[PDB]
Amino acid sequence: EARRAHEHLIRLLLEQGKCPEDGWDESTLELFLHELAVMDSNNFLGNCGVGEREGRVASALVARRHYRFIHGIGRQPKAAGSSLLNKITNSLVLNVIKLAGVHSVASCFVVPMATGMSLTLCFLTLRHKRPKAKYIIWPRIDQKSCFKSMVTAGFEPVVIENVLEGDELRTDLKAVEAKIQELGPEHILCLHSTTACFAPRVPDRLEELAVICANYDIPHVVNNAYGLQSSKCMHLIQQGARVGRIDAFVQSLDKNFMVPVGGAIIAGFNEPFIQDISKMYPGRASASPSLDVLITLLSLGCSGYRKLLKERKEMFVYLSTQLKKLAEAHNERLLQTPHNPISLAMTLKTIDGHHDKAVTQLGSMLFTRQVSGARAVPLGNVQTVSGHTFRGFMSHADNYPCAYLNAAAAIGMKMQDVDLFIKRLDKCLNIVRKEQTR
Amino acid sequence: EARRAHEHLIRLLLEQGKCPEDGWDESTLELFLHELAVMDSNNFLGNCGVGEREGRVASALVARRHYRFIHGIGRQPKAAGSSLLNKITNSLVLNVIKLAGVHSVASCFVVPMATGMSLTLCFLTLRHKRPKAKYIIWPRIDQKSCFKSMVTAGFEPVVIENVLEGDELRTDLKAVEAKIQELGPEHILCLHSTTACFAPRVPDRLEELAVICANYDIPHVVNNAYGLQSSKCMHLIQQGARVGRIDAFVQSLDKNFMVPVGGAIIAGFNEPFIQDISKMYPGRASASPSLDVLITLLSLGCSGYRKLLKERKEMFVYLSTQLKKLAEAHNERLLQTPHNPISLAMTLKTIDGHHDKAVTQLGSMLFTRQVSGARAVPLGNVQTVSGHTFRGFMSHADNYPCAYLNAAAAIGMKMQDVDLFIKRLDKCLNIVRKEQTR
Amino acid sequence: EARRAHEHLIRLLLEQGKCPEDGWDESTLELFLHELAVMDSNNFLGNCGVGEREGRVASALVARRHYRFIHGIGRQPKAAGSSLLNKITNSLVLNVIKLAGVHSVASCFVVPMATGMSLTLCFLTLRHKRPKAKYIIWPRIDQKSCFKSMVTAGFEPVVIENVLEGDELRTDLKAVEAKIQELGPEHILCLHSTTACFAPRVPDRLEELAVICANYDIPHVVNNAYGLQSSKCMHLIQQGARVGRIDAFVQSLDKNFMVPVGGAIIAGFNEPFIQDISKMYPGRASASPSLDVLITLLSLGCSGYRKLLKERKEMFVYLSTQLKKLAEAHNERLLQTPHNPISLAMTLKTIDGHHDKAVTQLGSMLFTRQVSGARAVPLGNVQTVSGHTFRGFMSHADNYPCAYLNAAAAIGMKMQDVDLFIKRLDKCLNIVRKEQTR
Amino acid sequence: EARRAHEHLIRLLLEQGKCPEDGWDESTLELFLHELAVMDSNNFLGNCGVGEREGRVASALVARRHYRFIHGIGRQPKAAGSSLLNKITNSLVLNVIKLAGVHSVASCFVVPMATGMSLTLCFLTLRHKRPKAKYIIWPRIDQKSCFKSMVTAGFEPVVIENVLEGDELRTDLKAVEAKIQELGPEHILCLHSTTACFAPRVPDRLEELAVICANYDIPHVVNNAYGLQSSKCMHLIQQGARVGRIDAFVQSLDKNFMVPVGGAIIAGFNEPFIQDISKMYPGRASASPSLDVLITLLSLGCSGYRKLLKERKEMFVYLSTQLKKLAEAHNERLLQTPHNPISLAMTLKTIDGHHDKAVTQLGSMLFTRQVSGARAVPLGNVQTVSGHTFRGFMSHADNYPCAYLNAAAAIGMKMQDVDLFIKRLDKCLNIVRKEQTR
Ligand SMILES: [Cl-]
Ligand SMILES: [Cl-]
Ligand SMILES: [Cl-]
Ligand SMILES: [Cl-]
Repeated sequence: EARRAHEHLIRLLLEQGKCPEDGWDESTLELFLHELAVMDSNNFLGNCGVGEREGRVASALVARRHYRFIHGIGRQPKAAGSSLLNKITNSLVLNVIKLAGVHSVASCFVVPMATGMSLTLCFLTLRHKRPKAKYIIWPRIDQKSCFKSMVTAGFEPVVIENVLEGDELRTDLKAVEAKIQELGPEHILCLHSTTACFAPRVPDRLEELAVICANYDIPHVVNNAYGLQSSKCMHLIQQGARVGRIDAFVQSLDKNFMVPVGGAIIAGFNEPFIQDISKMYPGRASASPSLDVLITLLSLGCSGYRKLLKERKEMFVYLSTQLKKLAEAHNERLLQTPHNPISLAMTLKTIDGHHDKAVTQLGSMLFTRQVSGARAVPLGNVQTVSGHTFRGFMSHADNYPCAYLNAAAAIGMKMQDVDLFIKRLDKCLNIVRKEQTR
Repeated sequence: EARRAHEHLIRLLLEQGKCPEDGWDESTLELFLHELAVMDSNNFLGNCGVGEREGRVASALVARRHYRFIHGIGRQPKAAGSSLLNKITNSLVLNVIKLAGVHSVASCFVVPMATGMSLTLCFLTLRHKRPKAKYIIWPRIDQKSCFKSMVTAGFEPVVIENVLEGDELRTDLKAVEAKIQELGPEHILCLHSTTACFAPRVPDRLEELAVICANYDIPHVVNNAYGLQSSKCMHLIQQGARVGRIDAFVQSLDKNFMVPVGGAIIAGFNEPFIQDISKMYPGRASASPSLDVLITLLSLGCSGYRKLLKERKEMFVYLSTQLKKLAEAHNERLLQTPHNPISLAMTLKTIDGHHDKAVTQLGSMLFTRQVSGARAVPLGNVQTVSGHTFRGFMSHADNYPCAYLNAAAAIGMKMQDVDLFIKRLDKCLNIVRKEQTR
Repeated sequence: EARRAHEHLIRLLLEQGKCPEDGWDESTLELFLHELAVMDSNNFLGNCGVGEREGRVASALVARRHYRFIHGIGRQPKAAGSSLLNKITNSLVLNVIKLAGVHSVASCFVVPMATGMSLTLCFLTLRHKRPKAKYIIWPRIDQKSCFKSMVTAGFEPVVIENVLEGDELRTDLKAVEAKIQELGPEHILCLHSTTACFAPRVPDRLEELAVICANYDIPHVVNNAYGLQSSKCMHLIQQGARVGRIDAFVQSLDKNFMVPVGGAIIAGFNEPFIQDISKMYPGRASASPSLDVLITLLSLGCSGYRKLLKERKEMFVYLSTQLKKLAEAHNERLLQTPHNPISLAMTLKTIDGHHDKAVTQLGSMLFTRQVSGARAVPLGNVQTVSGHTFRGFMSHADNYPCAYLNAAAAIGMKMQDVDLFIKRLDKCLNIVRKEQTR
Repeated sequence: EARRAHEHLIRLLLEQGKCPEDGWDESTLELFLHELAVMDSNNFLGNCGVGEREGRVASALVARRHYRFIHGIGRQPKAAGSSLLNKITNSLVLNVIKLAGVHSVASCFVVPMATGMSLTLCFLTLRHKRPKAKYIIWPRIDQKSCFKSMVTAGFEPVVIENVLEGDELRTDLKAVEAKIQELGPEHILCLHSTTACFAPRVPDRLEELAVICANYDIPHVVNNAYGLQSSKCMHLIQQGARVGRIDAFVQSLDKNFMVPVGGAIIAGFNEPFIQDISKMYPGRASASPSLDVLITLLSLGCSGYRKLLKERKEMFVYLSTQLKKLAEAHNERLLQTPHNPISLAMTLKTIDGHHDKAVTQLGSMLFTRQVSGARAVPLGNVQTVSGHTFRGFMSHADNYPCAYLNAAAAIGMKMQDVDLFIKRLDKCLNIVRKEQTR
């Protein structure tokens, strides 16, 4: 019987909480969602509501687009279907974290805030654990949201400059320890490290930082914003947890799962602590990020997600081979950034140094040609963000040797993304050089 | 011409940013949304994306249900359509705040966090303005999210007990000032007052608190979670701003606009300050709450929203008349709470005092009968929430004179909500009394 | 339990096949549709298809918009869900025919052809019953589809001119009988009469025609295209069946049920005959009309449909009162057409007779002003349709005394339809008269 | 600019009426559909409607699922958007007919009836051209809809038995001519031939029939129900038109385009004649089939459709290779039917002849195992359909030599359709043989 086959799939999901190997048909998915929504009190046929939060909906377009899930999520029930939705979604995500390369993950939850505010929530929770602490030690990465996250939480970021090793910018482990000793471990809220990042920065030395955190008894929060899509980044987290201390790692829903911006996952190795972060959240929250990742994971299944991850690696190879060929044809080179598995950079030395803002102009030319996501990084940008002045802003160092153009192979990239980029970049560079050579 | 008529409506919205008097047809609305989405780079036909946040979507169900808005909202652009969506939505909401009764509002923004976290954001911003402050003075209201909001922000709530005046619980203005003097104004982050609330508590004495805040130079943040739907609550805020100091007022999207849980509006009278709160938010955020309230307001228009507000007042009268008749028929009474325009309470003295947990049982019986939102409040509940032990928890006082049942006429209530509630309550009370009388 | 309440509604529908008194919520409706679609083989999870009609769908937009019903309808099964959909829909429609005023209806079915082709199907079936017959006797009504229906079926229409009685055009019963006698009853395929029609024609004298058909042993097919919405029209059919012979009556889905054009209902009093018409249909047919009327009737319920019918009568009174006031203010009059319960006409004598095509111009002016559905009927139109030349075409007579403007109160009409029409008509008439009076 | 790129695609479609080489994004498609719907009067913001067919819609679910196209299609305008929809759709389909292999097609139109009723419409039109004719000469194919089509139209089918040539059943050209001479050409309405059909019948000898029709001056209507997906079938039609007479060819929308059952395309080589068939249709008709094929073709583009056609050929090879291997492993054989490009048959001699209804049982076993579309054809079925008794019904001959199982590779078939079929068939045959061998 037709209906029993759908029931079987739904039952296997409910009982184990695991991502199905193969993706569900849309029919099964919508049957499931409609069944869950029926469980929420706002949807009961016999319901009468006499409170201030009844999940009433004025617009049919709004009700429908959300599959009639109106009550949001929490951490007798007013929304039994939404609670089941939350629980299942968190189970699927824990599973996917394991699939992605952190097999020893203990606990996780979706929070419908993006990664910056999600990091803030971790810091807000740590405040109560460490009431003496005022500082967050942070290996520099020129991205405003993660920097702000510390200031928003009410802490003083201690910016640790990176080391130039060949073309790569890497964790200055000695500088990290020197600041710990200077300021006093009891005065440090946590170390706040970062995995996936713009080349030529690479993921932080998490093994070594984890040892430092263990030894000094300082919490360690990892900004894994877009590292979940990378088995290399995820292995770093796993290894870090094996050899030292990692208290939480945070990742974007949109960047790793191809869903709208708005949600993140907070995960860790100590269940009581991760639950403490969740409990620190005041009030109900949007169910929309959770619904998006639930639909996506059930539709892809383990196989579909694994396929995307494999395809990302394949596209990274393709982008790298194509960008290196282009670069060399224009007497540039691909920066040597073997430790960055997602992001890469070619030099822009041939257009830089003419005192004409050509590097910045190139970024603009790419944008006008409907290339999104490229970063043309010039030398000497100065920018002040929330009390800190960054010299060499965009380059994660005060004195990076050259200007460069940064592109990345993130999950969902297609051959046409690479091919169009290369075609357009070639044209733009030819235009700039023509203009510069009279 | 057909198309020009739609264009006219869209143009009038874009140019002025005001809520249309009469609601748009769905056709016009969807034309508009499709046009905005086209403006976002992820939707360009000629786009190639080479970054880590390209707004790629794996599931067609996810893409469609969000009208192809994937990039989220912020405070060259990657998402021009989403930015316009954000700007328009905030304009419409400012307009509606004026319509609702705070005509002098200067600035506001939708934040896709619910009201508890939105209050936290206000507190997080005030930390930087007042680095010496550790305390938040807070007239007691037994609701976990707003209490937590203070603790989550990293501040110590100073719980001010309420005064019993007749049947009402009201602001203890003398106790508020005594704590200000005891602790020192410079040590107070803000006063955190509350408008709409469970009867028999009533909205705080905002005029008087505003004078206190002005005189002591202490910020004043108003928890207006579900007060926007009440012209009486909104007038209180307006008057408060006229006679003293109010720095921010926060309201729920779901409770005042009949949309899913997940978003709130932060509003105030000083544009630089409100903008400072917005700037304190790290990173991009979900566009989903904004889209929901945009669809809702364009669909209702000013007239449709005004109608809902009028209907709410009419339903409050109906609920009050019906509940008083029921109460008196069971030898109970309607508590005299004229200062609460949304929430009301009947006594439960006839079932209380038998040492059998009958009051709590009644709440359970109502819930099992698909009555949502009623609160059966017994005497003597003790609960500890985030470091504070509340005696008489649920009753907003240690020693409220009697047990009671609390129901409310919130926006969107229907006659059947009242009628079914009354029918079911009558039956439940008859059952309990039968059991108690052997 | 929430789910059981939905099940109860679905079970009551499946067991009895009756229209629910009150309309279902959308949630219940979509649960039901999803459950039915699951029953169709194209939707089985374990299905493999090795035939030429597997219900495969290339576009997700197409699959979704049809609720995954792909197999169409017929009169072991490949589409058990679609067959149930067909059966239920026909049951609901039979019920509604009774509600609408033909209580003695025996059998009916939805056919996804519009009313003209549906009449053709009746004629095609009668051919086999009456192989000697070549003629269809037809009281004139100037509407191309019903006229064509006879020619398309391969029969010769015998056009019976109407009688002028006061302002009304009515059935010429003597002319009908004279043609029967002249041509011979055995040579007449059927009499083809019409109920709802453009004023000042009125519904045919069905009682008297039914007696004629009974006495001469000639089938009687009633064109009830838009009469189902009228209890007066429906009573005429009922009475006709009581006092004489009516073999089939046909009505539009779109005109009586506010759904897209495309379907009709064939109904009658002799089940074997109505089933013979259904059996005459070759092959599978679209399920889309049936799905539309099923969704509509379940959503309205008996109460919602009854309400629309009552509202139509109320709007007819309003349109008549408003149009008479307008007419008289312009020195015109409302034609006296008490026997037409839907359609009415005001005279246009004041603009006619200037040899300037003013009547036709008025129709054009109304159309340019976004008035749809009005008919400005001039004198002296000659048009040939499928072998017959109609003099006075549009007026259902060769020599109707005056030009007129025809408007109607059909199901779903709103006060604004009347008010805008009246406002626009007033302006147009003033313009024409100004132009004509130099 | 983003919007201009969509406009470009829409403009190129409107100006030329051709299928885009590459498929449109959904965004472009929905923009286009919303724009067309805006053009229909029921959707005008300023519209007032005072007629009986205003396209009013009671249910939002119905309005939305049809993209607000309510007025249907025809052959001043009430539905300018629907008329454009009809015109464009017919243009795209003409284009696709050329792509599919009838390059010389002159005219075509979508009719929202399935293929049986569409053939009826052709016959109904021919009646008026040939008022003396009563007979339709028809090479036998055991399919009820196409047989009925002739009877429904009011004509007497003259069933021409097929010739056994090897394993194939083919057109008996001599028998066709003998009947023409016996009955008289002037008494023949048309020859009604068939292309795609169940093996071991093969497509009719259209070249030879076309010569016969030309020479005798008898119209020729081709039942191309599921031949459009086959370049071999389409070439036969093209060649037939080149060497003789073909007046119309009819094909299913669902079987060739992977859309819901309900529509067909009537096409031919003489524009006035094809237009005469269209003009014979009385009244408005559903727009739903046209919308489905429009969405499908714009979404696939020429490339996507070409790909499906290529994939069908590839799947036919796979099905044939797999079914032959299975058959031979069970001591059966694949019937030699090289002239049938879609349908194939393996023998069932090993289970036949035990007087136990095993062949029919096998069909039932396959059906119970969720194999759809297989046909287990036994010897000796007698069935009477609309006045004709077919001996050997299902086998297209009175005395086909053996029982067989018929499977087909139609458009949209997947490898899993073949693989599951083969796995299930193997099991079923093993079960039957076990039962038969005690
Ligand atoms: Cl990797
Ligand atoms: Cl109020
Ligand atoms: Cl009536
Ligand atoms: Cl082929």
